[PDB]
Amino acid sequence: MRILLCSVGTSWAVVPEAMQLLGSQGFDEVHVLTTASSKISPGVEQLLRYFEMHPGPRFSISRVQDFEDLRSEQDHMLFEEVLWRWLLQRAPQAAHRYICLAGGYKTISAAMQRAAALFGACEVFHVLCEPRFGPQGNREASTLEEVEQAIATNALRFVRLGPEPGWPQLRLLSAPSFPLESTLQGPVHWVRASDMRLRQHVEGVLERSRHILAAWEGISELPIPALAAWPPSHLRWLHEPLDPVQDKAWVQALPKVELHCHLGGFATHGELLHKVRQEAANPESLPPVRAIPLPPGWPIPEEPIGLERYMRLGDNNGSALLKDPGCLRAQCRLLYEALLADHVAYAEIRCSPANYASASRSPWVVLQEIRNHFQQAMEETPEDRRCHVNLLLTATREEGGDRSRIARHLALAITAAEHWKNGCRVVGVDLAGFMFATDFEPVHRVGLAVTVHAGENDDVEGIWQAVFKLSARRLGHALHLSRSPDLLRVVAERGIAVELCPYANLQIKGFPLDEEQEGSETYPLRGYLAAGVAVTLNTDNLGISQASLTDNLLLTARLCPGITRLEVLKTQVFAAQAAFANQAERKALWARLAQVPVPTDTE
Amino acid sequence: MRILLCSVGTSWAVVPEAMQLLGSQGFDEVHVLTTASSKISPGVEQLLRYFEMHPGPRFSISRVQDFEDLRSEQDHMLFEEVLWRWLLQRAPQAAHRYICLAGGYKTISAAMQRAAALFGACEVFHVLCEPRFGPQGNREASTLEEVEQAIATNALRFVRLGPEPGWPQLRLLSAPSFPLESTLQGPVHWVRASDMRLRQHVEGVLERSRHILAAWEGISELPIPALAAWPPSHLRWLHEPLDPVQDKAWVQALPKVELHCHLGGFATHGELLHKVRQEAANPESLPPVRAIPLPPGWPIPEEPIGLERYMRLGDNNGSALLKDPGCLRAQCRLLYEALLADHVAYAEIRCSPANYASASRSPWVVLQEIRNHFQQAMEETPEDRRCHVNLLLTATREEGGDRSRIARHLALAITAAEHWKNGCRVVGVDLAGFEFATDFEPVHRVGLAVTVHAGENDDVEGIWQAVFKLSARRLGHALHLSRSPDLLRVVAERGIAVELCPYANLQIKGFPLDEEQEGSETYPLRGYLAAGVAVTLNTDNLGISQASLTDNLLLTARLCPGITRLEVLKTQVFAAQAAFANQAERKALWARLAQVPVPTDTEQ
Ligand SMILES: Nc1ncnc2c1ncn2[C@@H]1O[C@H](COP(=O)(O)OP(=O)(O)OP(=O)(O)O)[C@@H](O)[C@H]1O
Ligand SMILES: Nc1ncnc2c1ncn2[C@@H]1O[C@H](COP(=O)(O)OP(=O)(O)OP(=O)(O)O)[C@@H](O)[C@H]1O
Ligand SMILES: [Zn+2]
Repeated sequence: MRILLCSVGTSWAVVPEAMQLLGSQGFDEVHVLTTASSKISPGVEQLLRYFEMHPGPRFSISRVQDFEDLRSEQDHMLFEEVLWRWLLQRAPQAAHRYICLAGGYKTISAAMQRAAALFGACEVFHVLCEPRFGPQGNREASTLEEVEQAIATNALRFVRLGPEPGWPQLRLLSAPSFPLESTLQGPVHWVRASDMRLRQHVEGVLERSRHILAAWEGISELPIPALAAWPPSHLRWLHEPLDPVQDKAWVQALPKVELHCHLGGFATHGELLHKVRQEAANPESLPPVRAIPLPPGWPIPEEPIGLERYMRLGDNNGSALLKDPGCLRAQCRLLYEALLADHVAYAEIRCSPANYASASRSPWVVLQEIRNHFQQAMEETPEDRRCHVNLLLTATREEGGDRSRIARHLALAITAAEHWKNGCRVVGVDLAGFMFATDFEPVHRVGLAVTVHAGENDDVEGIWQAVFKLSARRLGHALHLSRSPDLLRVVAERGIAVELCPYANLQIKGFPLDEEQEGSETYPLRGYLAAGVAVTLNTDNLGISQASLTDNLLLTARLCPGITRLEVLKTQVFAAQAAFANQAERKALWARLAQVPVPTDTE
Repeated sequence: MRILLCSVGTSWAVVPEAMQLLGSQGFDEVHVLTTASSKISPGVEQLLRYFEMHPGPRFSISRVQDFEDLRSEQDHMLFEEVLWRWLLQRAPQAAHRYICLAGGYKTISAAMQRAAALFGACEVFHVLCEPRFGPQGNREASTLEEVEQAIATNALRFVRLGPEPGWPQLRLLSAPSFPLESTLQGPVHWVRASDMRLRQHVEGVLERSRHILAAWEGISELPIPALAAWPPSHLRWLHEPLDPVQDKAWVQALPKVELHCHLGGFATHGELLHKVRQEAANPESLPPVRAIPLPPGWPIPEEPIGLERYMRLGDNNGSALLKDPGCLRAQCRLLYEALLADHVAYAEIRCSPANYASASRSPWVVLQEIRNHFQQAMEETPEDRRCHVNLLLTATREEGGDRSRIARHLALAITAAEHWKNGCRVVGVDLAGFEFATDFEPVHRVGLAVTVHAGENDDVEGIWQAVFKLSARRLGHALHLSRSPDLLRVVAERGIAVELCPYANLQIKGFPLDEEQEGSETYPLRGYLAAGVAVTLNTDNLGISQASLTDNLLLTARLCPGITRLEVLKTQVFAAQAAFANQAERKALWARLAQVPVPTDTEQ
């Protein structure tokens, strides 16, 4: 197939002359674009007579109804829109497209050239006639007899500009997406453009292509590969230090990943605690609301309060309340609502079903109820904003105490790992208080991921036994990793993720704030990132800490001077990579992460 | 700063009319480019006279010496080549670039528009003059007085096309890189260009940009990000099954990574063995050459010969030959030469220095000699072709033999890990036994990576012990992972690399070859790849197996039906990520891997 597109102005001989570009072979069909000027109607009638006298290929003449003459840039813009739509309609395939640029204004020929360059064309050529005609024998063909004699005498020279490859993302557009209206006035069509959707789309695609090519060199330094389409100014903004007050909206709109979120520390105080209590199935058995005065300056304490006091601050919830089915359901639904409000795309909630068991409610029943509450919450949310939740069972070694709870939690995890295979799942266990792995072989045998929850001890020996004796894949609260260079190198090389909770660490350990340089007591985020460690920022306890994931992300701007927004994105990508999700969950999380919000202050 | 660029044809009045685009402000710099036709000269004197008055802006007129008419498209190409250089020299900055396409040929205005699009400019506009001038008041202004009247009567209409950013790869181009030969003839510069390098550069840049845009969609499925610049036909070629016979040249040129290579099994026979023996320091203690007949059909045996016979095949080299300093030096140099010939960019060599020690040569001396030979060989190679070599110490359990060597090798590795920090290094220890949990705590405490060299058995329990008790980061010859589903899932999730040797596994174990479809006994390479396991292809014993890394990669096509060359690239990337390298070595390896050879038979 071969389709020829030609533009005509005051001279009608351009079409018959360009029809002889291929010689005796001819064109399978020639299409002519025309303006609305009345000065060209005799040209149109002569072209129609020529076409009738030369039957064969399909003929169609298109006139721009709204373009009578070139008076301003608006007329040229409308002509460009109409020409693009007409080329799409009459030339669906760029390999079958032949374009002639003899006729039209000096801008119209450039319009055809640009259209061929963008949307592609098999060949773009210019038809010329040797001046030997007229009464003086110096003009070119102008009448039917003159055009016929010019074609016969071979007074025509064609300038073949060569095929135009076009662009990959503009070579796939189709006419039905952007239709064109044509009013037939005799054998010539009168076309018009209803709107400029096609041109706006083309301009946006070209701008996106320019953005992609500009940042193409150096794309491996970007966390999200889809982030390379950002404008260079926005990337420069991304490479700047985070502002805790200016970037609140951007951090809030970010799709985040949660990995350290204790379920029993969500509704410890405030209105959420009363909302949970009012949902109790047996309201008479609710324990009295004791007085738990928060330290002054919460959530930013003046001085560190210690792990024991931090634990004691959450005595109004947990095993006291969640032994009631109604309180447990309310806690689960409120936690899911809080996760949705913070734009979290993947969360791993760690719970202790054994603590919540009753005489008639075994730990298995409690775990099943928690899983079903989370699954029902997930299934009631649209997939475009659904936060996938997985469960970690918390086995804790307490001072003295009984070892039955640890065994029960391990067995419950080892059972739930195979019971559920879709939706909310038990993805692993975390070992809090354990350096002693003799009963942890079965969890490794069944493929359960293990994360070790580091405690008050600032012992490098604990982070060693977690890595090489507990076979931990994530370390929680590993703030003293830099004290042993060998351990830091091992953690970086083996890809063990270090999950950090800014507010919890500040309230328990305490770190300098709003510094200008990196000190000896400074928060170890930037040091870990510079060493190649996979660092993740989490919330720990939403209720006790009284800070969401966005607040934790923003607080790094104060804890670590010079923290950049790209490093926040790096932490999010590290959390996504370190999650215990499967293939489908990981691909869904990656799809969610690609939708990075656009900045609001340019650069 | 505002520079105006205009073309001039038969009508010189276009430049003065375009001079009033901004109004009274004018242009701080205006340049005129035209052809060498004699008809352009009177327009030249008219423009010079017009520049005599209104002397505000800077003036210059350029004429293409070799371009006069539109009678040759090659003239058009030369005109474009001179045009781009003239625009770069006269309009170095696109932001300060104001281009007018009123004058000149239609192709001249097209060149104006194309140059503005490619290189960028602040504004492209067309100037229109009312015909209410000249005799009869029916022609556009063409004289000094007529032009001034048109300017002073608001008779000029301007069509500002709008700002054009230009492509990123063409905006940073500089005039000095593409000089223009200008000769002064009065107030006009006669410009000429010696080479068409600018046009070729532009064409290559646009072609590469088109390829990158086409491949942008599938950017996460490409193991090497540099493959996005490949043409779409080549990318489609990359996704077809590997052909062992027609893809040998492409595989031979690939920058490969070696993770499983034994030093003592490189020159077990052939002319390499004779060269190593000739290089002996004392040619009287050399053991007599033992007659070891290779199994028929080598390197592709008719039937698998087992591990014991495969080990015995290399009895002419190793412990009973490498105790000679000259033999050891020749061994190391020949191994490095073989590595270079295969285009290997990173290699990890496994050696047993204790087995090569004598009364006057302690294991440390042997290890230091091996390291220094490899480092010296590396330093004599250019950095662009240099193959970085690291060392792995093999601690092999014996069948109730010696136990002192298993400790001496570990101590030697722990010492060498701290001794050397640049060039060749000892990066880990190889465990060829227990596949001992109390013997490797010191290894882990110093940051040494351990690779478990499984073999001569099919037991998932050994793999479990290696992964969880030995803390192995790589597994060798783990061909039975699929038999245990939990083990396969754990290996996939923990990012443990599996070192597969095609020729060695085929010779020892035996697998079906050239089978049309996969089966129960098929090679587990593609099954491992589909499960998310990081698989690597190595050589094991270069000498005993009698096959190079390229041979192994090609034979993987026969072992695994319908394997694509993109899978080969994926295996190379997996080997690069699984190497026990540091930041500098890893970045150098990544830089080397980015130079994927271009395919040659992408025509079907
Ligand atoms: N930041 C922390 N540091 C140390 N231990 C913690 C921390 N947060 C929670 N824990 C411990 O985790 C254990 C189990 O966590 P979970 O979130 O399931 O709490 P819980 O069962 O509701 O707690 P409780 O009933 O003791 O208040 C609890 O015993 C708590 O002591
Ligand atoms: N393909 C293999 N499969 C299993 N074990 C192997 C393999 N190749 C080598 N080994 C083990 O590695 C040890 C060292 O092999 P290497 O190639 O370095 O030669 P070597 O030091 O001369 O060996 P040897 O002690 O047999 O003389 C061998 O003794 C054997 O224990
Ligand atoms: Zn081996």
